[PDB]
Formats: sequence, structure tokens, C-alpha cells
Amino acid sequence: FSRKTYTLTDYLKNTYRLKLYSLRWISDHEYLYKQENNILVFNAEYGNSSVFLENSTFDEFGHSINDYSISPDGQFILLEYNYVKQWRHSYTASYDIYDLNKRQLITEERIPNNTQWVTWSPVGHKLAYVWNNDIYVKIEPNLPSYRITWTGKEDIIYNGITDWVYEEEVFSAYSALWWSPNGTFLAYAQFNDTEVPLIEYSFYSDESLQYPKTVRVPYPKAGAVNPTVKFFVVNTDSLSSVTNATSIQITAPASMLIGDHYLCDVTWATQERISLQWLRRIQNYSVMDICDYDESSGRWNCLVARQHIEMSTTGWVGRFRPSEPHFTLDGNSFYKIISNEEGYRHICYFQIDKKDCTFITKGTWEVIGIEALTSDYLYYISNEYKGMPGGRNLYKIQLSDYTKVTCLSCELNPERCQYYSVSFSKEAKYYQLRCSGPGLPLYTLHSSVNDKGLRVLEDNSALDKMLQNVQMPSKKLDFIILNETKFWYQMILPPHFDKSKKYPLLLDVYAGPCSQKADTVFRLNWATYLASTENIIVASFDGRGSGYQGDKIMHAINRRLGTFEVEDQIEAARQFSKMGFVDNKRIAIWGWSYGGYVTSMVLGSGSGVFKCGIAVAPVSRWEYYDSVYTERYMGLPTPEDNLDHYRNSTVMSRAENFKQVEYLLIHGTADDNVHFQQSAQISKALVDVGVDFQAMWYTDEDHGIASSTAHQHIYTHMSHFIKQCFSLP
Amino acid sequence: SRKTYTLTDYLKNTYRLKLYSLRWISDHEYLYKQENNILVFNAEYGNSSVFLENSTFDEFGHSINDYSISPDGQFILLEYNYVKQWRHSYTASYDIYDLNKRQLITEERIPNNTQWVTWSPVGHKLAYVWNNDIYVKIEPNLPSYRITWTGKEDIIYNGITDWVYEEEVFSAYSALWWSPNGTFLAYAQFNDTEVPLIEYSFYSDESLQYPKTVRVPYPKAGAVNPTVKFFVVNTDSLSSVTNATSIQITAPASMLIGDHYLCDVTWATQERISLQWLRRIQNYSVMDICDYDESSGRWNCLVARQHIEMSTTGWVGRFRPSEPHFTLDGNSFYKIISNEEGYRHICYFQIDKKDCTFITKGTWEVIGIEALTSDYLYYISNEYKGMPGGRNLYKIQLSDYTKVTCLSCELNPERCQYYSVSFSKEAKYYQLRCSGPGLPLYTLHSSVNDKGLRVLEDNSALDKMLQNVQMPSKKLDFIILNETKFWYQMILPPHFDKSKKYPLLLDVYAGPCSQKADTVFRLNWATYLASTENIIVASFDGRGSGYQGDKIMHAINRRLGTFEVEDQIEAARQFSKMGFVDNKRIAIWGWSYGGYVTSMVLGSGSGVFKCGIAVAPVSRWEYYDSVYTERYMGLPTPEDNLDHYRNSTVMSRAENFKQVEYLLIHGTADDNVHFQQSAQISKALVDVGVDFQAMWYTDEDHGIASSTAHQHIYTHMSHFIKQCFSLP
Ligand SMILES: *[C@@H]1O[C@H](CO)[C@@H](O[C@@H]2O[C@H](CO)[C@@H](O[C@@H]3O[C@H](CO[C@H]4O[C@H](CO)[C@@H](O)[C@H](O)[C@@H]4O)[C@@H](O)[C@H](O[C@H]4O[C@H](CO)[C@@H](O)[C@H](O)[C@@H]4O[C@H]4O[C@H](CO)[C@@H](O)[C@H](O)[C@@H]4O)[C@@H]3O)[C@H](O)[C@H]2NC(C)=O)[C@H](O)[C@H]1NC(C)=O
Ligand SMILES: *[C@@H]1O[C@H](CO)[C@@H](O[C@@H]2O[C@H](CO)[C@@H](O[C@@H]3O[C@H](CO)[C@@H](O)[C@H](O)[C@@H]3O)[C@H](O)[C@H]2NC(C)=O)[C@H](O)[C@H]1NC(C)=O
Ligand SMILES: *[C@@H]1O[C@H](CO)[C@@H](O)[C@H](O)[C@H]1NC(C)=O
Ligand SMILES: *[C@@H]1O[C@H](CO)[C@@H](O)[C@H](O)[C@H]1NC(C)=O
Ligand SMILES: *[C@@H]1O[C@H](CO)[C@@H](O)[C@H](O)[C@H]1NC(C)=O
Ligand SMILES: *[C@@H]1O[C@H](CO)[C@@H](O)[C@H](O)[C@H]1NC(C)=O
Ligand SMILES: *[C@@H]1O[C@H](CO)[C@@H](O)[C@H](O)[C@H]1NC(C)=O
Ligand SMILES: *[C@@H]1O[C@H](CO)[C@@H](O)[C@H](O)[C@H]1NC(C)=O
Ligand SMILES: *[C@@H]1O[C@H](CO)[C@@H](O)[C@H](O)[C@H]1NC(C)=O
Ligand SMILES: *[C@@H]1O[C@H](CO)[C@@H](O)[C@H](O)[C@H]1NC(C)=O
Ligand SMILES: *[C@@H]1O[C@H](CO)[C@@H](O)[C@H](O)[C@H]1NC(C)=O
Ligand SMILES: *[C@@H]1O[C@H](CO)[C@@H](O)[C@H](O)[C@H]1NC(C)=O
Ligand SMILES: *[C@@H]1O[C@H](CO)[C@@H](O)[C@H](O)[C@H]1NC(C)=O
Repeated sequence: FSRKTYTLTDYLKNTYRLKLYSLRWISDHEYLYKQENNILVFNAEYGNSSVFLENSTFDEFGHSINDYSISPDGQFILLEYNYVKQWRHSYTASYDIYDLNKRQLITEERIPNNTQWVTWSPVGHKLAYVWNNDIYVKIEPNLPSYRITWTGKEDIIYNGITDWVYEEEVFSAYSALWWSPNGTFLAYAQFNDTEVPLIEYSFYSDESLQYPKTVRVPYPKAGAVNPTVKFFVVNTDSLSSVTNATSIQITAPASMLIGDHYLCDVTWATQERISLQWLRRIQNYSVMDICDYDESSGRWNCLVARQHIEMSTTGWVGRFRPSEPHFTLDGNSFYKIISNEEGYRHICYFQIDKKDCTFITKGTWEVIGIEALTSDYLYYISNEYKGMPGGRNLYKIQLSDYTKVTCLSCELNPERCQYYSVSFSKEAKYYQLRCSGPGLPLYTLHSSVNDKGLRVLEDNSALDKMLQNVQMPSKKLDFIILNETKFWYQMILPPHFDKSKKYPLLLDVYAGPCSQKADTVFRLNWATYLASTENIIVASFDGRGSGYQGDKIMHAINRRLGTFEVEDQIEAARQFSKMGFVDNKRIAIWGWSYGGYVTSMVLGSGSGVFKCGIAVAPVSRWEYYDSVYTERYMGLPTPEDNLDHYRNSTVMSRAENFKQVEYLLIHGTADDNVHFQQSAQISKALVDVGVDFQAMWYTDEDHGIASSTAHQHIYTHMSHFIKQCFSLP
Repeated sequence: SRKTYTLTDYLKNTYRLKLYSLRWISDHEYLYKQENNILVFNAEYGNSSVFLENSTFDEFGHSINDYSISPDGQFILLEYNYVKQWRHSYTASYDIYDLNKRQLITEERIPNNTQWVTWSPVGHKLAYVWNNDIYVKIEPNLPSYRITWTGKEDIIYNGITDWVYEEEVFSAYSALWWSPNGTFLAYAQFNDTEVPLIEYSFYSDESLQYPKTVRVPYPKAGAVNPTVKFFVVNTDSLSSVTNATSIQITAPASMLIGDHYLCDVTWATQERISLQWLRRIQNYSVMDICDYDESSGRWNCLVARQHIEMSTTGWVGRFRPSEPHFTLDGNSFYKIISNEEGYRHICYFQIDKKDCTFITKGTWEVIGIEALTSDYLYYISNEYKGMPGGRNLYKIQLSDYTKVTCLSCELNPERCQYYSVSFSKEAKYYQLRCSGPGLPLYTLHSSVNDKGLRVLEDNSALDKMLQNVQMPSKKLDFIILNETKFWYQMILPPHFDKSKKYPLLLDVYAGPCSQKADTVFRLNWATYLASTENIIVASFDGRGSGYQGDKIMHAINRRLGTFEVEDQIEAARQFSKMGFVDNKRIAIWGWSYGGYVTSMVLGSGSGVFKCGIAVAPVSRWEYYDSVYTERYMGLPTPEDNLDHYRNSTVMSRAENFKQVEYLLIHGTADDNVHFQQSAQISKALVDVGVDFQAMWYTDEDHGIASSTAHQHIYTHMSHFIKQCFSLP
């Protein structure tokens, strides 16, 4: 007692750093690692390394290097510079190519300035880039590029890149280019936003700008005209300087052309077979096409008999979208995470020209991901171990006997490590395990043959020593029983926690569909500061709508957002208050985006449980949020469908009940995702009913509020608000 | 132990000031609206007749927003479907009711979404503007004649002003001027083709899925300004077959050299218009005098008749060149001009003679010329007891300029030191309007012997109510800064005690030619703060303030955010040195220019002010409109005054806000001081790591004047000031 604590300045200035081990596999036995601006090549088997690229090589380059991409064949390296961020994944940059053999920059036929995407072929040294929404291909870095599409037009026709909604909610990527495994075929999507309405907002820029700029983004809100999609494939081997490149269109199924549809997944099975998944605008019916190259005709035929249909009666298909297929090397079969009869997600074995699939996994738990596939074994992550949904462990199923299941991670360090992710080598000969809690992160390399522990890569020993000197908070992960169902919660407990003493409680909420805020992960965040320094219990709760516990829980919120997930956060806090170590006169709630929505809906409930709370960039009314995400859970806002609950599930309609609570409303003006609009309507509804509240806008900040200064400012302002709400010095 | 003047009393408007709004329709009669009845009153004897009974428009179907009766009392305009645009501009539907026939005009009705309507000054001719084009109706029932065809939304404005002309030049949407007999209709044409657009989000009702973007032609400081043309049309010679001929009056040669404004339009006679023009650099103004040639049908503006008004110390006029007051023949006029000593006084101009003769002199200013007869010119000034914040009606004998008589001074010198006036058509009777320091008092008088005829409204009903309330007193006095008198007021709490120490809120505006220390009686937020919370609300008139000579007003020329900021600090500093104020609890607040000066004071690092509130503040002068900014600052070029434009920003003083508690408030739909200005303040404070309170108001303009928003802002500002001064 009476020693150092984890301060707000420690969180903001990043005094206590987590070390990472970010490696990129270049073959079955070698990986690359960036260390003090030197790129090293490492041998997985023996552990030896050499300087692949010297940090001194690009000293007289004349530009600040943002990122590196080396060609699969290790002959060339892309230098990314002049990085200008757009949305979450999208950005623009200039690119130069450096010949490693010749040790010199390619000066002729250069990649243009303001390039939108670049990618190597997965083998060799071929480049496909996007510039002014049009796709270009280079066979050699030094030779001229071949233009593939001519239809590209800013904010209208997107060739090889996503529009706003496809980027954020479908592909989680700017890229809509897919090379074939050998690099013969370049598959691309085309998005058409002609009839899609624009979100318009002011961007104020530097002081020097006299007239504010208006930003105009094609953004389909709930029920609005969506973008249309086409899918094309091009033969890269037969490109001539004389003739234009011939792009063969793959049409979507007849069952999708009936109405509005999305292209939600693209996976190459072999060199001559593409898997395309399509999803109806009502996201309860999805169709997987298997499309084969006709070697004579030069076409792509997608037999109707080969189609695999995935549908839901209880809600929507998949966690966020239809799950990724993992093909056997021959491409005549694949593995896919599917919801079983009991509503739990498990691996299903599909054979191409045979009906149904065979479930290879079962039980009251879920497979999170399929990570690798050999002839002998399929490697997957799940939350099976100790029946803890918030835990993650790497498992291995013998394909010759599905009963032979081996945990590879569970017992490596069972007190320190209960949350693993994995990175396999090109043919899964070695894997990197990445532990992220409940102890400090631990990065370890393994051999697939015997599942032997080779090496430790990073153990965070330097950090461990420093945090021994600091009064750090403990993390309790447990459950409470509501209507005979286990629901999991966590509490960031202050140092030297005392069950006799009564503590003020902040409820940290997200609570979106398929979310998890009660897990075994180690975080140095704002909650650490609040517990360490200010002696606040920061609790999170996974109620109805939360993921990784079966559809019974996750689909409970179907067509009914801002109901059970709101009710359950109130009931969680109420049950925490009835525990002996919580001061029921000092219970707060805060969250971001969906967290902001649920925070606002709880404060507007009239429960009496919550004294104060903070909504950062909240959703206020579901008609204001994008089509793909909102319609997944709510359907369309028509009288025929679910308009009644769209209108019944707003923050604005609960304005009267904010008289009983102290509310802080925060939002960035340049939020391209949850538009400032949503907070603008909350504030106006509170003004209209005569409710006092604190507010704070952030000029030109997006959904992150992630600029160094803005990040420091919001957490400082939010700290002051929570401190004064709980009567703390 | 009586009740106090609460915040609820201010916001729900418990204690109402009664008015007496009259419109003179002749030399001896005025119109007065009472319980939705319009009455005609006889000025001499005081008897009345019901002109329009309130029951007449019960089955009309729409809510009537305003009434306008024709000069000849034969028709009445019914204004309904009122949709407000900017401060003066709005759109409405109009019906005309025939008083003779006792029936609504059913045929050839005024269009829906009409932008302006006005009667001829005599008879029953109507001129209206619709889709930015002027129309004329000779009879209400007959079809209208189209005058202009060039009108186009946001581009060509015929007969109506654009944004900047409305707000900063004419203080009116109307750019339409009839001749004294209804013969000629003069109009201005504004061209906003190359004027850049301010763009801001309007979120509207909850139901609207996609926010609207509002696009307004708005010239910021240094930007491309609107161009102006001036036309005159003969309404007597309008044909149903042939198009109407508009004769252009060209601006003087000294204005066409560069960028200019049309700043005043005044008919002298039936055959004469006076136009005033102002250069974009507002140190040079030209009055033109234009006569109708009956033979050619042209308007000729002889070069020798031109009158030039210029300033070396600053800008022309208080805000613009002053209006001329013509003698009945129109061969002479009177005009308030700055004299050799820098004080504003009446100057006698004869049309074909150079220069003018000064009729008034002294260390005080003429505010306005109110009426003109063959015998007397009636004017308001601040002469009485050498009080700049006092206003009184005077009368000067035109046959002997030494014979000056105060008509208002001695009517009730304890109750009334602030008068405005409304004369009848030929100045036979006048309504005096007292505004303070006591309750407002409305009295009618006869010009002949200056006899007090009648009391119209004395606010006796209010007097009774305020006896039950612990009301705050007002002290108006001065302090000595560099051997100069500068005036201040203080709203002192009830049962004020000079032995006890009180917290002080400094209420600031301090814009060029402003006055916040006066003798006017106000029931406002300051009344609540003094009555209930026992706070001294002080205001101070420093360098830049008006009605005290150019030496003071022009001290801030090309130097905004300097001396007016310094002097508010020094005023507060001197108030702290008084024994009855707590120097550890001094706050500052203001709106627009007040918000700018509040921000600049808090960013000074003086240590005088603990906290303050900037509502809809200007942050950088490059963000505010051309006409206002360039009047005081010149152009933002390296050639001119860009150095001080860049040195006079709130953003550059961000570091010093670490030492103070700052509340920054702004409406998102502010068309005047754009939300931009607060958006750049906030970003600069975040960028240098300064904590501050903030509050935006969705879809509120510069007023923040909607019932709910008004209640909310003053509640939020109350909570902030209370917690800053540690008040129960
Ligand atoms: C991205 O997505 C948008 C739509 O969301 C799409 O733009 C649309 O393109 C179609 C097809 O080109 C347009 O419909 C055509 O319009 C023309 C006339 O164009 C003018 O008028 C329309 C409104 O009426 C405007 O929108 C447009 O801007 C122009 O001002 C019609 O003449 C076309 O009719 C033909 O097709 C019919 C059906 O086959 C025939 O029956 C008819 O006789 C016409 O025949 C012509 O085409 C035949 C093709 O087989 C040919 O055989 C004939 O000989 C003859 O040439 C047609 O209705 C639609 O208006 C556009 N909408 C919008 C909002 O822009 C983009 O093209 C798409 N972009 C990409 C790259 O995929
Ligand atoms: C409102 O103001 C704008 C200018 O701000 C006027 O538009 C301008 O009109 C002139 C007319 O002389 C155009 O110049 C001419 O252009 C043609 C070619 O189009 C050329 O052949 C002629 O010799 C002459 O130079 C000018 O281009 C045009 N500018 C713009 C920006 O449109 C407009 O006429 C004004 N409208 C009214 C009703 O007063
Ligand atoms: C570059 O590499 C050298 C040798 O490994 C090392 O000493 C130096 O710190 C590096 N330079 C940096 C980090 O700028
Ligand atoms: C590792 O050692 C072997 C044998 O000396 C060598 O050939 C190989 O290049 C080394 N690998 C790396 C990555 O340096
Ligand atoms: C990118 O911009 C710079 C600066 O204008 C220019 O020197 C360079 O040539 C441009 N890049 C290409 C590929 O043309
Ligand atoms: C390729 O197609 C485009 C039309 O989209 C055309 O401009 C171009 O001439 C074509 N190229 C050749 C070589 O024919
Ligand atoms: C709407 O919300 C109210 C209040 O939460 C609830 O009583 C009602 O059941 C909801 N459902 C419908 C269909 O209106
Ligand atoms: C109409 O006028 C009479 C006085 O003539 C007044 O007493 C009455 O209240 C008025 N009614 C309305 C509805 O304004
Ligand atoms: C006032 O009284 C006189 C005499 O009866 C009358 O002629 C006049 O019309 C009255 N005026 C009004 C406005 O009622
Ligand atoms: C104005 O609109 C109303 C309907 O709102 C219509 O009855 C009327 O005819 C319109 N007036 C004119 C003069 O066009
Ligand atoms: C009046 O001028 C307009 C064009 O400005 C035209 O439409 C109309 O025909 C003209 N009428 C006559 C009689 O010249
Ligand atoms: C009004 O004055 C003008 C001056 O030109 C004249 O033409 C017209 O006849 C006069 N009208 C009346 C009604 O006296
Ligand atoms: C700028 O403003 C500062 C205010 O502290 C003043 O000291 C200085 O004299 C001014 N000079 C210029 C060029 O702004």
C-alpha cells in the first residue's frame, strides 16, 4: 500500500509497452521479422537468422517509408510512402519497386501516385494495382502495365476495390481483387453506387481553410438503395499490348437475381475452381456457387446442382456473414463452420457433388475459426476448454478418426495462457501460438510433426519486471444465473481489493450482436487506470445477443435491438449492486458505438440503478445506420416488415427519463460510420424535453477519435466526468 | 423575506413589459392592434373606432401571422404560412380582403412562397417578389405585370437582398422603393454568381434519414463579393401586351473603378432619387442625386451634384453612411456627419452648393434625425447631463440654430433618461417611448406647443407585481483610464452592502460602436443572477464603443481584438480594487463579438478571470463576412492587414486557457457566425491539451431563440456560473 499506481498519463503516453512478435511467413520453413527497421529472415526449424534487408539501404531515398511488401519469390520489394488514410481499411499511397538482385529502384513504368490498392500474385512477382477505380496488371515490375477495366469513376463505379459499406460490413477490407493460387487468373468484384444516396457532413480542416469542405460519401442507410455487384475473372497469361484484356463475368445464381443480394465471400479452391458465396438483402438465405474453368471454351460454369444453400429460421446466416470455406488441396471437398441442430457452431465436412455435410465437431461450445488444413489434420480454435466461452485454445482433429481430438495450447501454461490465436507456415509445417491473457502475452513457435515446443519468440519479461513495481488491478472472470442460464461477466478489481469495503462500479458496455466483453485477455487500457489509481470496479457483462455461446443466446435479439441486451445490462448491474463490495449510490455506465446506444437506452430506462454515464459516438436510431449491418438484425424499416420496432427502439423517445441521470454525450464531426447526425438528434430530443447534460464534439475526428491529441483529450474529459460523478479527489 | 426574480421567471416570462406599437396612417390618426382588433385612434381627442373586428377572420382556415392595410384603407394583406429564412428574410402566402365589398379577393391571388410584398405609399398598388422576380398589381383583383425575368435562386436577386446585403447593409430583405406617389418603383439587382457558398448540415426532424446540406452565397473576408445594379420602372405606363422598360441608374465613376456597395436609397421628391454608394474599402462614400427627364424618360445624375463623405481616422458612418432627410422641395437635406473634433452632428446640405453647414456642435453625438418641418428639425442625442448612455428628443429652430429645446428631458427625469420617438406623417403629433431607468412609459404629444396630451401605457400592472419581488438596482457611473471617462453599469443585488464582498460576472459585447452601459430597464438573465444568486453583473464601454466621438470609436481601426480586449481586463481589474467585489470570483461572458472578446480575455493570461462563457463566438476574422469585417480590418492580404488578421485569432491563444474554466456554446445551423468558428477554437484547445466544457445546439441559428433551446442554454450557463462561484 502507498506505492506507484497505473496513472492516466501511463495509459496516454504509453509508459508500459506490450512487445509483439509480428512475423510474415514467406515459405513452409522461413518467416520475415522487422527489428529496429532491419528486416531479418528466420529459419523455423533451427532458429538461425540473417539480415534480409539492411535499415541503411533506404537512407538517401527522399521519402518516409510507411510499409514494405516483398514479392513471394524474394526478387522485389514494394516501398509504400505518402500514406493518406480514408476509412477503416481504405487509403491512398505512392509506390516504388526495388530490385533486390540488381540492388536498384525501378525508375521506368512506375506505379502511379494516389494508388488505391497494390498486391503481388501469391507466387512469382506479378502486380495488380487499382488507380482511379480501374484495375491494372504488371507481368514484370520494369515493363508497362495492362489496363483491365475502363468503367471506373470516383464515387460511382469501383473496379477491384470496395465501396464504403462493402469495406466496413462485408469484406472488412478495401481490396476486391483475388489472384488464383499459381497467379494465372485475377478475379475481381465491380460495385455500382449510381443510385446509392450520399451522407454529407462538414470537414473544417486547418485554420487556413476559409470555407469548410463538404465530404460526400455513397452510404446506404437502413432501407435505402444498396450498391449492385458484378463478378469478373481475367487470364493474366494472355495479355497483349495490341488488344484489350477480355474479362469473363460470373453471373450470381437465379435465386439471388430475383431481388437485392450481396457478394459476401470469394475463395479459390484450385487453379480452375472458384467458390463464390452470395447473400440475399434479407440475410437468412445464402448460396455458395462452385465455378469451374472450361479449358476449351474459356468460360466459367457454375452448375446449379453443385450449389450449397445455408439458411436460418431463428435469425441471420453466420456470426456477421456466411463463414469462410477451407478446401482440401484437390478442391473436391471443404470444411465450413455451420450452426448445428442444437444451435452451436461446429465444423461441417462438405463433398462437392454430394448432398448435406457431416459434422466432425459437436458439444455445448463453439469453433471460433478453422486455422489450417493438412492431409492428416484440420487445425481449429474453440472455447471448449473448462466450458469458458471467453477462452480460446488451438485444437487438432485427425481426419481418419474424428474422435481423436488433441488440444495443442490448453496445457502449455494453464495459469498464464487461456486465450490463443495462431499463424501457420505456408503448408502448416510450423505454427506461431500467440497468448494474449490472462497473464502477459507470450509468443512461441512449434513444429506440426510432433507438436514440439521449439522456441520462445517474446515472453514480455521487460514489462513483467516493470509491473511488479506498480499497484496493478486483478481481473475476475465468472458468471451469474438469469432464468437458469449462465451469463459471463468480468470485473477489473482495484489493487488490494477488499470484500468488506464498498467500491463505485463503472459498467463498460458494447453488447452488440455476437459481441464478447467478458474474456481472459490482458489489456493495459482506461479501465486499468480507473481500478489502479481511482479504485473503481470496471465491470463488463455478456447478456442476450452476445456471441460464442450458441444461437439460443445470440439470436434472442433478432428483429429486436435495444431490448434484451439493454434489460440484461441493467439486471447485471442490479445483481452486482446486491453483492456486498459495490456502492449502489455510485454505479456508472459507458460505451462506444453500439456501446453508446446501449449506454443511452439504459440511462433512458428509468431503472434507478445508474447515477451517470458516457455515450461516445452512439447509434441513436437504426434508420441512420448502414443497410448491411442494421438489416442483418432488424430487417427493413417498412410497415410490412419491422418499422414498428425501428421506431420503438430510439434513444430520442426516452428523453424524459434522462432527468434522473447525469449524461455526457461525445461524437466526432467527421464520423463517416456512426454519423454525427445520431448524437445531433439525441441532443435535440434532450433540449426539446428540457433535460440538462454535458456534451463534447471533436472537430474532424472519425469513429476512432484516434488522433494523438483527441485520444488524450476525450479520456481526460471522461476521467473528470467519472471522478466528479463518484466524488473522488 | 419576499420572493426573488428566479431563472423560471426570466424563461417562462412571468413579468411582462407591456408595449404600445402604433403605425401612423395620416398626420392625425394612428392604427393600434388590441385583442386581435385593429383600432384607428384620433391623436388630438383620443377617441377610436374598430377598423377590423377580431371575429371577421374566424372561418379563414389559416393562422394569420401579420396584417398590412393599404394607405387608402380600401384593402388589407393577410400574411399566413410564415416560414422564416434569415434575420429579416422569410417566405409566406398572401390573401387580400376588400373592406368595401367585405370579401376575400378570390381571383389573380398573390402566389404561395412570395418573398416580399409592399403597398405603394399612397393608394392600393402592390409590388411583390416571387422566384427572385418583381411583379406589380395596380388593382388587387386584376392580374399582375412581370417586371424582371432574370431572377434565379441563389444567383440573381431582383427586388430582394442576398445574405450579406440583408444582414450588414440594408438590415432588411426588401430591395424595393416606391416613389412618394405610386408612379415609380425603384429596385436593386444583386448578382451572387461568383460568390462562394457556406455549406453546413441541417438534421431536421427525427424522421429525416439523410441530413440536408444548406448552401448559402456568403462572401467571407477578402472573398468575391456580390455585384449590384439599380433600376427604376414607371408603373403608370404598364401595358398588358408589351414588357415593362427598366431604366438603369449607373453608379458614379469613382465607384466603378473597383468593388463597391449600394448602401442607401432615399426618394427626395416625385421626380428625384438620392443613391449613396460605398467603396469595398469603406473610407470613401458618394451620394448621387438623380432627376427624371420627362421628355427622354431617362434618369440623369449630374456629376456636380455629387456629395463625397470620407474618413481618415477609420470608416464612413457608425455602420454605414447615414440616411439623408430632404426638405419638402428636395433642393436641400440634413445628414448626421462626423465634425472636425470627431463628434457626430447634423449638417445642412443645399443640392447645387459644395460642402454643408453644421447645425449642432459639442462633446456629445446626435443619434438620429427623427422629423423635419419648415420651422423645426426633431433629433435624438445624448447631450443631457453629459451621459452617452442617455437618449432625449430635442428640437432645433431652423431660423436660429442657437434656439435648442429638449422635449423629453424634464417629463419625468428620475424614471425616464432613454427616449425613442415616432412622429405623425407631417410631424403634428409624436409618441415618446421611455425605456428606463424606470418601467417603460408611452406618452402622446402635440408638436404645436409640445403639450403632453395623454398616457398610452405606463406599466402600472407590472409595477404592482414587482413590489412583491426582491428586485436588483442598477448603478450607471464611469472610471478614469489614461485621463479619459469610460462608462460602466452594474446590476447590483437587492439589499446591496458595500461592506460585504460579491462575485462579479462581466457581461461583454464591446464590438465597434457598441454601448452596454446605458439607462435602459431590462428583465433579462442578469436580473436573475443579481436577484436570486447575489451576483454583480457589470458591463463596460471601452475603446471602440460608440456615441462618444471617433477618438474612442476609431481607436480599434484595423486592430480588432486589441484595445477593446485590454480595456475589459482593466475595467474588471479596477472593479476588483473596489471593496465590495471578490477578486477570486470574477467571470466574463458574451455572444458573437462578445464571444470573441470573452475568448480573447480568457486567452490573455491576465489572471483576473477564473471562468467564462463564449456563445456563438467569432474565432478568426477571415471566417466572418466581407462587409462587416473589412469595414474595421481592411482586406486579408499581405499588401493590406493580413498580419493583424492572423495575429487576432482565439486559436493562437489556446495555451493560456489552461489557467481558466471555459464553456464554448454554438448552434450548428448558425448562418451568421458559422459553427466552423467554434469548431476551430475546440480543435486548437484539444491540439494543446486544454480541458473545457462545450455544448452544440442542433439546427439552432445565431439567436438560439427556439422556446426549448433558449430555456436549455440559460439553464446550462446558470449551472456553469453557479459551480464556478461555489453557490448553493
Ligand atoms: C451502374 O448502374 C446504373 C443503374 O443503376 C447504370 O446506368 C443505367 O444504365 C441503363 C442502361 O444503359 C440506363 O437505361 C437506358 O437509358 C437509355 C436512355 O438514356 C437516357 O435516359 C435515361 C432515363 O430514361 C437516363 O437515365 C440516362 O442518363 C440518359 O439520359 C435508354 O435508351 C435505354 O433503353 C435501351 O434498352 C432497352 C432494354 O434493353 C431497350 O428496349 C431500348 O430499346 C434501348 O435499346 C438500346 O440498348 C439496347 C441494349 O441491348 C440495344 O439493343 C438497342 O439497339 C439500343 O441501343 C436504357 O433504358 C439507365 O437509365 C441508367 N440509369 C442511371 C440512373 O444512370 C450504369 O450503366 C451502371 N454502370 C455499369 C458500368 O455497370
Ligand atoms: C451575373 O454576373 C456574371 C459574372 O459574375 C455574369 O456572367 C458573365 O457574363 C459575361 C457577359 O459579358 C460573360 O462574358 C462574355 O462571355 C462570352 C463567352 O461566354 C464571350 O464571348 C463574351 O465576349 C463575354 O466575354 C461572362 O463569361 C460571364 N461569366 C460567368 C462566370 O458566367 C452574368 O451575366 C450576370 N448576370 C446578370 C443577369 O447580370
Ligand atoms: C540500424 O541497424 C544497426 C545494426 O543492426 C543498429 O545499430 C541501428 O540501431 C539501426 N538503426 C536505427 C534503429 O535507426
Ligand atoms: C541457417 O543456417 C544454414 C546453415 O548454415 C544456412 O544455410 C541458412 O542460410 C541459415 N538461414 C538463415 C535464415 O540465415
Ligand atoms: C508523384 O509526385 C511527385 C511530385 O509531383 C513526382 O515527382 C512523381 O513523378 C510522381 N510519381 C509518378 C509515378 O509519376
Ligand atoms: C479498349 O476499350 C476502350 C473502351 O472502353 C477504348 O478506349 C480502347 O480504344 C480499347 N483499346 C484498344 C486497343 O482497342
Ligand atoms: C415497444 O416498447 C415498449 C417500451 O419498452 C414496450 O412496452 C413494447 O412491448 C414494445 N413493443 C412494441 C411492439 O411496440
Ligand atoms: C375580440 O374583441 C373584444 C373587444 O371588442 C374582446 O373583449 C374579445 O376578448 C376579443 N376576442 C378575441 C378572440 O380576440
Ligand atoms: C373621433 O370623433 C369624431 C367626432 O365624432 C369623428 O368624426 C371621428 O371619426 C372619430 N375618430 C375615430 C378614429 O373614431
Ligand atoms: C397555395 O396553396 C394552397 C394549398 O396549400 C392552395 O389551395 C392555393 O391555391 C395556393 N395559392 C395560390 C395563390 O396558388
Ligand atoms: C418579355 O421578355 C421575355 C424574355 O425576357 C419574353 O419571354 C417575352 O416574350 C417578352 N415579351 C415581349 C412582348 O417582348
Ligand atoms: C405622380 O408624380 C409623377 C412625376 O413624374 C407624375 O408623372 C404623375 O402624374 C403623378 N401622379 C399623380 C396621381 O399626381
Ligand atoms: C501580435 O499580438 C501580440 C499579442 O500579445 C502583441 O504582443 C504583438 O505586438 C502583436 N503584433 C503582431 C504583428 O501581431
